[PDB]
Amino acid sequence: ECPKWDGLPLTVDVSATFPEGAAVRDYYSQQIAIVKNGQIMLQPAATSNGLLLLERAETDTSAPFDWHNATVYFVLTDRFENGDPSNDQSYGRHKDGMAEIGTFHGGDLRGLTNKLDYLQQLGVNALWISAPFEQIHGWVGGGTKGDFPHYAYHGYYTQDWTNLDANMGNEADLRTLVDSAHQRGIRILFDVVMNHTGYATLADMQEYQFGALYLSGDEVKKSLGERWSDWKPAAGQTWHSFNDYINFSDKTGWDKWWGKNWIRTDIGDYDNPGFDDLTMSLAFLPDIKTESTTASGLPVFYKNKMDTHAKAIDGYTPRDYLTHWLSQWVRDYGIDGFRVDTAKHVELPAWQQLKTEASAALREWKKANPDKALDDKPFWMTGEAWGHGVMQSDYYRHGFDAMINFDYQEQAAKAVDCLAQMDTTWQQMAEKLQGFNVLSYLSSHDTRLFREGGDKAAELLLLAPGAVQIFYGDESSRPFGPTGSDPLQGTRSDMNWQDVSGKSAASVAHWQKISQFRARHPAIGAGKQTTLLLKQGYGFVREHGDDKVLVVWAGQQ
Ligand SMILES: [Ca+2]
Ligand SMILES: [Ca+2]
Repeated sequence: ECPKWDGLPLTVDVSATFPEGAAVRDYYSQQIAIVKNGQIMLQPAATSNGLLLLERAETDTSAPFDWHNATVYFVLTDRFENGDPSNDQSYGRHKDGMAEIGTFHGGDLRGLTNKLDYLQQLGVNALWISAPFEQIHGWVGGGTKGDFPHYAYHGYYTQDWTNLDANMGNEADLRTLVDSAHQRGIRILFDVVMNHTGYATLADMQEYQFGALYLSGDEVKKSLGERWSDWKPAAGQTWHSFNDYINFSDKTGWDKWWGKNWIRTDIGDYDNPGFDDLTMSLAFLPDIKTESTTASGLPVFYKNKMDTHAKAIDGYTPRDYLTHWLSQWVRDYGIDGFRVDTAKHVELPAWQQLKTEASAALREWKKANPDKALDDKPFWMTGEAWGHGVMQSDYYRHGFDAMINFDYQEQAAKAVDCLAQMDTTWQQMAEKLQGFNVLSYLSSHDTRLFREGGDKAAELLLLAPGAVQIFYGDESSRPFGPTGSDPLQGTRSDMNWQDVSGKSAASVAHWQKISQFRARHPAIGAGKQTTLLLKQGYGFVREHGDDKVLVVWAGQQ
């Protein structure tokens, strides 16, 4: 079934697609062929995996930006590039000195800035960065076995949506990142959370005077230290054992935290979690009362956090606060979009509200900044709803321009040793997505890293219809990292920069060529597909607007 290949030049019927005598470039090898009998004959480049990325040779620059063609690069900032090591251990955070599974390694906004020319060479149109908001300051026990201290190095444990986390940089650093990204054609997505707050941690309890301990008076100082967060497991204990100093029952102490009006939780005297998706608690993270219709005031512990930018606003609910707070980042910096976490676990009119206010914020920034706005496009919003597929679901009606597509990973794993197998999926996706966008990927921070087939991953991904998501280090086969007893941890390992210019430089160049080809033809991500019948191999035509491409794979070997 799967096509085999001579290893010798390759003859193609371009008779339907390209005029006669016209010049056709193979973007990969750069060879230009003139059509003779409705035919061209090209030898694919050695590093090509049998591909010919046939474009009209008149094309000479990247196509205007379209979300339906977008190449989104998703980075965990702390794990990417350390531009500033003076901010690596903010708020008393330490490294663990034992594998660093869950510590802040130090990646920050200035380093990510440094790396923008690299990213545009990779054909990246959108930069999805992990939430830069101020996280919980300390750590919880990591893995099922208390194997390591787990901090908020990934941005999902937000504590104050109005501040930057000091590990990330300051306001000047964010603005420099966003404006350098825009000057290079790269839009900025923030990763965003409204379902939950971060965990309670020893560092935060000590710093903002909330919660409660079993220890009293001098026992606190005798067992915990001057800095409670600095605790280490004793003999036979694990990193979960610090819980046994914390009294999670105590009403008075735990009411001085977020507040009964803000969250549901087993802790203290708070409304307890529910059993449906909206009101349940994931991984014992407290669920925010997004549906509450009653004015809540600030989180109670903000009384003790003098450096917050949050201000009480008459009649606002928790939802109102979150959507105002999120929107200010857009209004002040011109963020282009949000990727929304745990979207199944918050009611849909809350996301719609978030989208309403974020769009007004982006419009308002672009009007204030006509020199910095690349264009007039509205705010964009994508969402992680677990296991969503290629369907225009209810999410589309409530503010989501595109959902993350979980079904592509397995579809691409099937076609590792035969690009041709993607055809079915590629036909359906090209058809279906004439009416809506999705975001597809190979590697995820909460699934696995796609490392089969080496750099074949490139064409498995970048040829997808719809917007695609390069998980950072896909281009360089970034290894799965230390993980301990949390199976997902190794997916968040350091970018392998040494490999980028050494052992993996060929993989990166392969990715570069295929991704530039995509950036150069909106037909790839948005066109309709006709699959060709050829004498040797697999191939297809994509066509959208006035843009046609022909993509041919020779065969195995
Ligand atoms: Ca740093
Ligand atoms: Ca919820």
